[PDB]
Amino acid sequence: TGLLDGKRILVSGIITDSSIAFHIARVAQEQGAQLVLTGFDRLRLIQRITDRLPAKAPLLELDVQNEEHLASLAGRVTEAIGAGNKLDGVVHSIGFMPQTGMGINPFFDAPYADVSKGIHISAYSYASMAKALLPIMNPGGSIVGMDFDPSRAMPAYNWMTVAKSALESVNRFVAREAGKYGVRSNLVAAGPIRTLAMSAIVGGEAGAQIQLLEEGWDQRAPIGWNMKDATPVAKTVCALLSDWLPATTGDIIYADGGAHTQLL
Ligand SMILES: [C][C]S(=O)(=O)N1[N][C]C2=[C][C]=C(OC3=C(/[C]=N/[O])[C]=C(C(F)(F)F)[C]=[C]3)[C]=C2[B]1([O])[O]
Repeated sequence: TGLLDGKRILVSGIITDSSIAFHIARVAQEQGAQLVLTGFDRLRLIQRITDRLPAKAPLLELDVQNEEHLASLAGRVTEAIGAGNKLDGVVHSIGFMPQTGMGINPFFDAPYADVSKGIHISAYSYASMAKALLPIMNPGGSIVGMDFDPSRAMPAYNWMTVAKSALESVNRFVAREAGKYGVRSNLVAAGPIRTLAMSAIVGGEAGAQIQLLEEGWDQRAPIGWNMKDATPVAKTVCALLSDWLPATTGDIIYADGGAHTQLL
């Protein structure tokens, strides 16, 4: 018997096999969840990444900036899940920020056009997705998004930090809307993870300062932190997807090795 036995969950944000969403999807399927996966612009290549998952899963096209995609998403999911069946979970693992708003680039030199695009994708889309999917969610359901603790400023992450701050605020309002359906809405604030996205930033002064953040994180974390292992994060997301945190919503769960509770 698995944690998510007989639950229908939509997982978005799977770009590579190193994406956090892939490990969330992997662990979810290991725990008995029936999945619906979304992607964009490389569905042939994405499906082949998806094929490495334990179980087969339908793949739907979703650009969270496309209003037509969002307006038809709910229906397209139903034609895949089956009529009379609803979703029990939605995982939002989508974030983006142009180079000008991250890395070694001066914080002031990021034009708003780039920042607005990042915030649309990283923060506003969380509400867009909730708006589209809540009608086809069962009571007791769970919406989960991804987060990186933005309560304090930091190097390199720059404007992505701001987009995460907005996301945290958006989540609290999504929770108000989700409550009417009996649905919870939460974020998982993870410690630093070596996704291909972040791995690129490290290589592409800033990269050294990222290493300083990574090193300091593991030391600070009372139980340690492995940036190469996304599994503890994925299990945390699955925990929120289950029925074992049923009184938690509009909230943030920190899967960071306990680093945010330690100063030094
Ligand atoms: C899920 C996709 S996402 O786009 O929306 N996203 N959300 C959560 C999230 C959580 C942790 C992350 O890892 C880091 C690292 C990693 N170092 O190895 C370094 C820094 C810093 F501050 F040093 F630059 C920040 C986050 C990345 C992401 B994220 O921005 O990819």
